[PDB]
Amino acid sequence: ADREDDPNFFKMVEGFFDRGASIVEDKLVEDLKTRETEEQKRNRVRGILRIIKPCNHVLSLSFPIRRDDGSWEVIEGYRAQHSQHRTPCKGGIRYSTDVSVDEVKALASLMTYKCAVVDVPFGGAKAGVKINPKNYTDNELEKITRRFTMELAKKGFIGPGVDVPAPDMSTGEREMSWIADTYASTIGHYDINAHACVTGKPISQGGIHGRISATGRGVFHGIENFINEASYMSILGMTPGFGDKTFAVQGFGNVGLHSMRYLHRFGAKCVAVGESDGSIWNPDGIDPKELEDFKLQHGTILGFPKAKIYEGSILEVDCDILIPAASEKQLTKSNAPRVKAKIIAEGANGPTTPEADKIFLERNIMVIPDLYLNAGGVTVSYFEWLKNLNHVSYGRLTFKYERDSNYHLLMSVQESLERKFGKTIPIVPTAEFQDRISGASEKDIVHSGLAYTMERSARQIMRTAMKYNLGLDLRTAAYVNAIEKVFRVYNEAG
Amino acid sequence: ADREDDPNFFKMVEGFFDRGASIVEDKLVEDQKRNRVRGILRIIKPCNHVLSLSFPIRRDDGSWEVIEGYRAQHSQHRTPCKGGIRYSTDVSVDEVKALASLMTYKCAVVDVPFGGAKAGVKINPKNYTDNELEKITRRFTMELAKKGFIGPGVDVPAPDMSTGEREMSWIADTYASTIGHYDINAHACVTGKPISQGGIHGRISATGRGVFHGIENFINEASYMSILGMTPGFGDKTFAVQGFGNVGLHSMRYLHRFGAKCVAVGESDGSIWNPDGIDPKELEDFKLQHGTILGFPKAKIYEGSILEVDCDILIPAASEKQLTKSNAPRVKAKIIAEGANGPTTPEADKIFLERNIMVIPDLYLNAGGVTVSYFEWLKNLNHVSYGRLTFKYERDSNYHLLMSVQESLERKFIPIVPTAEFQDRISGASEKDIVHSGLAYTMERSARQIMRTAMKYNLGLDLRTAAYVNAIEKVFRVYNEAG
Amino acid sequence: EDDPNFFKMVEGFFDRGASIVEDKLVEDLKTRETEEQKRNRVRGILRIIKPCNHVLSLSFPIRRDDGSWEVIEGYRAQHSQHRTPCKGGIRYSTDVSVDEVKALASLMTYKCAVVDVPFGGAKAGVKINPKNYTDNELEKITRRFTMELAKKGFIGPGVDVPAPDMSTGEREMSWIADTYASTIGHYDINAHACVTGKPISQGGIHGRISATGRGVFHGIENFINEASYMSILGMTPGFGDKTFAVQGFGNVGLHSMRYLHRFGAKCVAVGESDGSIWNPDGIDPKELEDFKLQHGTILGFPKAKIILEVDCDILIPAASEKQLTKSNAPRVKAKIIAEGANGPTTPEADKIFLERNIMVIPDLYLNAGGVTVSYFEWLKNLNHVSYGRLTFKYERDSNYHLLMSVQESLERKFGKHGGTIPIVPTAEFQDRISGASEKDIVHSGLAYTMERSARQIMRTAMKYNLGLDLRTAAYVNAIEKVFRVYNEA
Amino acid sequence: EDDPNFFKMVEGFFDRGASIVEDKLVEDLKTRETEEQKRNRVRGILRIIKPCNHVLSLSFPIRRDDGSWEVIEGYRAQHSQHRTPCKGGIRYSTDVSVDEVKALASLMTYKCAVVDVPFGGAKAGVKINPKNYTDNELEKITRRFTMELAKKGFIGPGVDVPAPDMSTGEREMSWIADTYASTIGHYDINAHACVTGKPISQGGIHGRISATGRGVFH
Ligand SMILES: Nc1ncnc2c1ncn2[C@@H]1O[C@H](COP(=O)(O)OP(=O)(O)O)[C@@H](O)[C@H]1O
Ligand SMILES: Nc1ncnc2c1ncn2[C@@H]1O[C@H](COP(=O)(O)OP(=O)(O)O)[C@@H](O)[C@H]1O
Ligand SMILES: Nc1ncnc2c1ncn2[C@@H]1O[C@H](COP(=O)(O)OP(=O)(O)O)[C@@H](O)[C@H]1O
Ligand SMILES: Nc1ncnc2c1ncn2[C@@H]1O[C@H](COP(=O)(O)OP(=O)(O)O)[C@@H](O)[C@H]1O
Repeated sequence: ADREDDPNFFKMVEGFFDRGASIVEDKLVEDLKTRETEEQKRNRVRGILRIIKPCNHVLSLSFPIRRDDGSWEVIEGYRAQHSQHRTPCKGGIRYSTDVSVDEVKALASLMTYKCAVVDVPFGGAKAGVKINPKNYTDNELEKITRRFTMELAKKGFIGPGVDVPAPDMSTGEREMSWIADTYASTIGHYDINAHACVTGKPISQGGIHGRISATGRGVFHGIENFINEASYMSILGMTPGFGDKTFAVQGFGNVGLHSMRYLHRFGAKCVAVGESDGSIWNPDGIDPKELEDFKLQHGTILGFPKAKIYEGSILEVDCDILIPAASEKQLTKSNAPRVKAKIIAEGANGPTTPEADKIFLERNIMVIPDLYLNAGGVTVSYFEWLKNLNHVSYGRLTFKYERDSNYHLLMSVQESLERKFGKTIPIVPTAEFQDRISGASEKDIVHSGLAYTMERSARQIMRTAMKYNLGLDLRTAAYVNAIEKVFRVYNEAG
Repeated sequence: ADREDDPNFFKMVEGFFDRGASIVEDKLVEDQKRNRVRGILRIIKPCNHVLSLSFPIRRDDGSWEVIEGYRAQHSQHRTPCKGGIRYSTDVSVDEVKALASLMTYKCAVVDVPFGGAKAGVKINPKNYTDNELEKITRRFTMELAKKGFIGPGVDVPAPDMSTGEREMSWIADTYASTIGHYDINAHACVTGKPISQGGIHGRISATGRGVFHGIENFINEASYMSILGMTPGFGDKTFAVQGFGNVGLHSMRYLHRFGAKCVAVGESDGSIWNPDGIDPKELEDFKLQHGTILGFPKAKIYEGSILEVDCDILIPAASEKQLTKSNAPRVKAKIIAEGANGPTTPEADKIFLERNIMVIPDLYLNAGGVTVSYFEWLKNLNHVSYGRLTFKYERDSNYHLLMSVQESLERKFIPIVPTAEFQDRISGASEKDIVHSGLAYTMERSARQIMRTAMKYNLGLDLRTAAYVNAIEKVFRVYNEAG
Repeated sequence: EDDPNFFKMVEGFFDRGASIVEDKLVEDLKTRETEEQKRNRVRGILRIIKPCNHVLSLSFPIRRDDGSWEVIEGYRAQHSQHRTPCKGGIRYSTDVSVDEVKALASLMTYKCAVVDVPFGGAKAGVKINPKNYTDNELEKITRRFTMELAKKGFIGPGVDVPAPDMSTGEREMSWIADTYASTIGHYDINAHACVTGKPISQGGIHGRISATGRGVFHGIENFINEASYMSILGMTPGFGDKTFAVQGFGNVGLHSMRYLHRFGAKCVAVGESDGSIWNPDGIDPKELEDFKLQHGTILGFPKAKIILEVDCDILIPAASEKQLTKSNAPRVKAKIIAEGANGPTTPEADKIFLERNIMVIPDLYLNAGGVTVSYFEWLKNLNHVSYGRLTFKYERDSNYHLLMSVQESLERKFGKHGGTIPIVPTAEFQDRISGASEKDIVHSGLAYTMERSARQIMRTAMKYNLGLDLRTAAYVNAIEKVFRVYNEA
Repeated sequence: EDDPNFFKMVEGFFDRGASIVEDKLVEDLKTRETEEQKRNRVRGILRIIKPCNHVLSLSFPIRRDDGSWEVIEGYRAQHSQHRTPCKGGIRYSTDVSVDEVKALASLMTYKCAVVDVPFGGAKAGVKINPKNYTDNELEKITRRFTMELAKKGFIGPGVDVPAPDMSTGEREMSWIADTYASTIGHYDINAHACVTGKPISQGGIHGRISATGRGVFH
């Protein structure tokens, strides 16, 4: 089981909504410009906040599967659609015996608010199939995936304009490919956008370039947008920028490895890396390429030659930035006063308890919340869906056009200078620009789309925080920002 | 709350399936082979789909309210699904799942080609105005339609004791105006509709007439009656009805019409008794002017149920647990006719089997409304009332037959005219007569099917197990022969 | 039907009927509302019913056979959707207008309601004179008009089902169905139900050509067999010893004469556009039809002398023209006026007939047999089978088994002494069994429809104390039915 | 735009323009036809372009906030379908007429063609004075009018895309999109493209408020 399977995490998400809804309520009635009495206005605001909170639809399924040995098995599955204020719905599919209707409902609500902070036009959704994937062959997993897709499609729980699922830590790109293939072959055969019914697909099936590193890149951009803001950094007693900064990552998965790599690339020194099985530490620095290569040949980071065996988690290691990148409860009321980092970057869902949040606010520690920082994969999910709607890879028709314009601009500078100083002044691209031009592909535009989203959303969260004088309570600002946006869609629709 | 809201009634339905499935299992393999039979029985048992909804409603005072609702579709072996909608704070997902499964087996015993379904909206209708009940009904219809939980060929809802024909009219009107606007059969998305909206004639008494026909089919079978020590027919028979709603009143009026004497009538507030007989028209008129049957001049008051009154036929016509292990040995009736769902516990069933008391089960006896539901759905598909083009044709053929007999006899040797009863049948011929014949035929065919199933498995007076086995055999064959 | 005064008539008939039902509708309401709110609901619903809900005006191009282009103007009004699909004819005439198409659509709503045909009213008009176009150009106009209606929800088996008119026929209806089924309704299993009046080879129904005439007979028969209404007119029930006169010897007039004569009524006079004939001893319909088929006219008929004021019991205006006005209404000698066509009696003549105790059976009911059979054609196309196809042989065997049972029972009762008692069908029954086809079931459906609607109109007239004002009773009956659909929805 | 003389003006502008292009259009025809048949094609096509192809007149009920019912009269003309969808505003005014809606639809066809906007012209009018109605009643009118247009092919992302007017605004456009996406266009991924002039929170575009003024400058 994960932190996302924990019933206490579901109560947390509900509490974050309740806190945010009570803060926006008073300001929403003032901004209502409708020709109603003040009593009608408050009823409308409270009424809409009451509609937003619960999941609109939950589908429970029972479907048969014939095992490879010939015996039959009844599979139990569910999918919750929290909100339709934005269609289609969006959300992953978990294959786990630890799934429940309450999990699927809470994670669907979390997805609604996460999409709203990063301006992704989808309501939240979440599915769960109550099976342990380790107990099934690839053929049986395909049968389960294809039949589950069929039952969701017949009831409006999968479709390019209805609900677009995605993979999870328990599911992958091959299962997403089977979902799209089943939908396009049967229910969505007459739909030109049938392959946009699901994201996380392989590149050969309509997948998007830049999906594997989307979350890690989003964690970097999120830290970057706050670490370059001198107003927030002066409050933490630090200088802006990644230079002369130290960081520690708890969880060396795909998000842990990618964050570690991009922070290192910008001058930040990794002093410690934590894993499910022990931790490593080096105050002089840990190279991400050397550590990734070690883990790929030994299965673990334990025994890394250029680091010491640190006992337990690295949450209390002396660093500037702490990055919880694993889906588990890590920061609690007992270890929050022992945290030595000034910035806590949540690169996973729910690593900090509400009691730890309170301690961090008292200690002037900035927590960049999961609702914002863990939205990179969600942002590139949106771009994959758009790519399938577009029916073309990003930049396909404009890369060569841009390249010729760049050369024409450099030639114009060269000719103008030769004319001004008389007669050669060669104006050529740098080694880095030439490499960008030669290797120009879809991933560069997806990375750009993600960087712009994390930057625009960081400023939105900073503005929402300064409006309600929340200071370093970025989590409440992100929830208030999400609830304000969802409220306005319902209010202006009638 | 009702007996249909009780969690113990859900366990009962599950137990009836488990009992029936273990009995058919051995005979199904005869007709790797045991894996297919057990596998299909494992697929049949749980509900395939359950939809949970949360939808807003603006009250008449201006305030908003979030309404919680659900709809379960137990089976799609037959499409569309079919099942009522309950408006009650006592509804639950487990209720809606168990009642959907009950509807799959009930439809199968009466050869109604629908999978089972059931909906529930967690509200107390007494706390809402008619305008608010319309808002709830129309929004619930919209949310079901968008997810495949209402449609002429997908899922056809119906009313309940908590809902009526006005709500069904709103469902059909909302569906035909929005989601099903392009569907020629949009008005077939729901049954229990008023006549002005595509409803069928003969829907009001459908359940009551089904109870009468169900009883009549066993009461006129001398093989079953000799085992109970009785003569066939309703003549010289006595009966008692527990629950004087619409089913109890109709069943009382129909048995009386055929010679059976009503010795006792039970109600939620006390009961009345007269060994010489109670007239149904006199009792109905008394209740319509006083609100209760208490104080009826031609009967004596009794504080308690009539379940232990000396009679031949006992008719539990109210949806509540009445026959339990404590009062089952005190029952003096030889036939127990279940006019409501779940009035007898499994422990009482066992006592009745030991005492040679025949229990006509609810799965069969309470399927008259479900049968005429099928006919209303067919009427909306047909887009014409039953008999509209053939009544006059039949009348002319009958007159031509009588004229042929008259002419042949006058040639050989004489007015040949219809009887007063036949003339009245011809003159008053309307849709209700075809619906009544269709219901009587269904009840008669299903009774013989249940009798043959009971004789095939040597079940004797265990008609409930026979009805469940009959239903499971039919549902199994659809899955098995489809692949 | 092109006359603006006829549109004002239909509007006036609605206004008269709506004011009569208004008081009884509030009293019959069982809703949880105040009395002032219940009155607002009744007037509000009557205000919704009166005007046409939708009117579509079209402009579409046509390439003439000479190569030149022409812009054709057309319209279709759907008066009501309380019952879907809509139903109504298509007129090809330069005299069509939006007001015509709106008034005739409203008339069709009330006509469908009195005979329990579940369709809202509709009417289309294409502003062209069909005599100025070739068959190829008429096909082009028909197919393009069908396309423009289909794209806007003005034709479809479950949306709007058009029909022919006096200006249009079965070939045009066939082109409508063929255009719809080949393009917009290609994926519809019921595409051929998008229009009625089709030829038999295209899904048409048997019994369509004589539908109006059979309905005119059945409408008369249902009031003539009612002793209560006949005692008020000083007559005995039944067609025996009854005399009748028919004004207009077309398909309706001839058929009405043919069926009335078959039941004992004696035709004393027949009127035509060119003169009239008269014989108090009787005129044979078969002899008169054969004479007209070989001479083009009824003038010079040997068994008659060379008819609204003729002494008879039943007067049947069967031609679409103003015949009964305030000037000749006091000279009418008939006790029953059977309107076999639209608008033969003015409102002033209706008043005179009510004062003189003359029963006028209204066109809204009596001239609705064609509409009744149109519903059956639409049903036939939905059924995808002809009526009786699977049951004629079954019924025949049951009839023989019944006669055999009577024969065996009598031979058993009277013994061998006496002999065989053959029980065989009459010559008429044998002919019915041998020639059993769809038209016999369509004729049954029509007779039952007229019978049931006659009793409904009688009950409405008794409910509102209208007496012999059957026109107001038919309009009130139609408005009550349309109101109840809106109110209970 | 309510003035009958303005409608005659638009008709006169078309007649003037059509007579000028007529002579040059026959020369540019490269089809294998006779010169007389070439002129028949040009004049024939100009005769098709001039009138509105479709005009829908509606009568729909509305329950006022006081409980009383009111029958609302409305219309929508689609001048041309040479480019689909059609495009055009909705006016809420007691001064609207079928002739207004037809002339302004034709004006929109030619306006879209000069700015290479691929839409045919369209125009709607609802015969009501918005000042006499509450916001709740204006929402009821807007949602019911949307329903009646959608059922007859007079609103849809690929059929006819309405817009606001000086008498209507972004809240009404939001109600149109919400009604269409909830009922008739529920299965359409592009349901929110059924109308323009929407608020930003409902799919509106940035730069819409200053669009006419900027175009006047440009
Ligand atoms: N998931 C969402 N829920 C609610 N509102 C949203 C959501 N995503 C975006 N919005 C808001 O809807 C509006 C759409 O604006 P637009 O300019 O089209 O998109 P964006 O600026 O997000 O790229 C913005 O105000 C945006 O903040
Ligand atoms: N709800 C049901 N589930 C399973 N089988 C059914 C159901 N209803 C009917 N059947 C069976 O399906 C078959 C249909 O037979 P058919 O003669 O067409 O209909 P019926 O005899 O019931 O009028 C029969 O064997 C019938 O018993
Ligand atoms: N065109 C119509 N408009 C309104 N009500 C109608 C119309 N046609 C029929 N009705 C009524 O609707 C109801 C339908 O009853 P039903 O028994 O299904 O049909 P019918 O008896 O006409 O064959 C009847 O009360 C009938 O009078
Ligand atoms: N509303 C319209 N009606 C007719 N032709 C149009 C209309 N809008 C654009 N066109 C023409 O159609 C062609 C489309 O050309 P294209 O290059 O695809 O578009 P554009 O140049 O307008 O961006 C052009 O010749 C353009 O002038």
